[PDB]
Amino acid sequence: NIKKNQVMNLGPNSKLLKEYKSQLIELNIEQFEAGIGLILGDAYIRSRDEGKTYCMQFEWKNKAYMDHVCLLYDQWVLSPPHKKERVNHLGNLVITWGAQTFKHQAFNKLANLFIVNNKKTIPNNLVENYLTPMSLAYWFMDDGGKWDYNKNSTNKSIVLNTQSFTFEEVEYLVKGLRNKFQLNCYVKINKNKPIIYIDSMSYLIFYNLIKPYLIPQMMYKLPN
DNA sequence: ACGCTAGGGATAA
DNA sequence: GTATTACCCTGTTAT
DNA sequence: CAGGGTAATAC
DNA sequence: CCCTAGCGT
Ligand SMILES: [Mn+2]
Ligand SMILES: [Mn+2]
Ligand SMILES: [Mn+2]
Ligand SMILES: [Mn+2]
Repeated sequence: NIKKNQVMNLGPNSKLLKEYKSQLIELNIEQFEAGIGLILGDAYIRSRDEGKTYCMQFEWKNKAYMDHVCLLYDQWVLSPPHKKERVNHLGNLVITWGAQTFKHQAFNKLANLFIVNNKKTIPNNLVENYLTPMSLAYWFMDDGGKWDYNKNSTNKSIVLNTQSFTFEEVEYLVKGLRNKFQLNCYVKINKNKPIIYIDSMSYLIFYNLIKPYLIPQMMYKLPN
């Protein structure tokens, strides 16, 4: 039998590796529900071969979140993360962390929910049928945020920065959240692209939904 | 003075 | 030589 | 967030 | 995602 131990160094196309993968069949219901959220948020899910198999690319600033995600995809990630030191068009140094799963036929069940055009997409009823509270957490940790950023703000209102999507797509996400969790929310706008504003009248309900799953280094994102 | 938005910047995707 | 593919790399901007 | 490129096995 | 200049109490 094969352990990640003995494959995590071998060349990409190596037979031992490819046999490693053939043991894994699907994604445990944690890795799956988290990925609905990670993909709504900050994760790249890509297919270099026409959808026969997808992988997941990661990039974040927060080495703790990065480390935590990797520990959740323990089986699917082979290497600890590659610190990326980049220089932007203003001579400024930016420090991110990067990583990736290997491709596997198991990541399609995720992919086919979003990727159509070869472009990330939201289908109707996605939230009803798959989004769960654990999903909602990683969505928040990735793209979520304050409405009111002035300190001394007693405001408890939350925004989910969905500017990647079409207004029609984001509208469907909203109907879902509204029906399925009973959150008082609704779409606003920012740079002419949609965001989901959750009214503070439900930061009770939204918080108790995502507090079970929220990692510590990501607590600086909430209100107070 | 001080709570609130919407406009907009420099990353953190 | 072709096929393959995880790790990196940069392009680029909506977050 | 999204694509490109290559070095490392396998044939 | 986050900050902040400006209107409105
Ligand atoms: Mn996003
Ligand atoms: Mn994020
Ligand atoms: Mn994001
Ligand atoms: Mn983006």
